[PDB]
Amino acid sequence: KAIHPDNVVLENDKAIITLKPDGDTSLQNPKVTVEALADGNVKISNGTGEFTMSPSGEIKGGNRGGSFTLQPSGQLMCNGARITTSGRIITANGVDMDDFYQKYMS
Amino acid sequence: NRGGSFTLQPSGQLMCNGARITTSGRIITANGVDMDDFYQKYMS
Repeated sequence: KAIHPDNVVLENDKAIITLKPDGDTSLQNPKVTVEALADGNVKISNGTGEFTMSPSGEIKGGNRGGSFTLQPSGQLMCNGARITTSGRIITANGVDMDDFYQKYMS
Repeated sequence: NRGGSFTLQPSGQLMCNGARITTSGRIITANGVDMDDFYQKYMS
């Protein structure tokens, strides 16, 4: 059988575990992949979707029709709607809940 | 997120930088305003 020139590969019929000298490690199979790269990258992935974390501290969910994204600045996001660090719920239509409340009660 | 948090507490209360979504779906914004409460004052 062939041998990889430089890689400690622990392998089964269709399940593979690969560790490379440069930090990167990866679990693979014909429909899933869980790789942890050297540069703080986590990219847990699947055919139906994926979840990843960037070195910049980002957290995202590849809903493929949605996104549970969290930006480095702490601004929660979901399909455009934002929740600022201060808890202001800025809906995708631009309406701020406190602003709309202020016009009421006038 | 180091500048944010997609936190989910054991009691099922979704949270994001203080803003909460209760188990019953009440969107309690960080400023304390409840969407249903603000809606009730409107339409009066």
